[PDB]
Amino acid sequence: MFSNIGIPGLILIFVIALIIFGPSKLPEIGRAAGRTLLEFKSATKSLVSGDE
Repeated sequence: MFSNIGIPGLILIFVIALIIFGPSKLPEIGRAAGRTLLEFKSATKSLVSGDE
């Protein structure tokens, strides 16, 4: 039924999101967040290090 579709069915749904969002919008967010997240781990390293 709707469970036997698996991923093949996901693409159809995903497209519904693309029309409203766009395939050039999801990658843009990841990249943008990518920079924000990148600095996150660096800040964390200082919390765990708690030393030189």
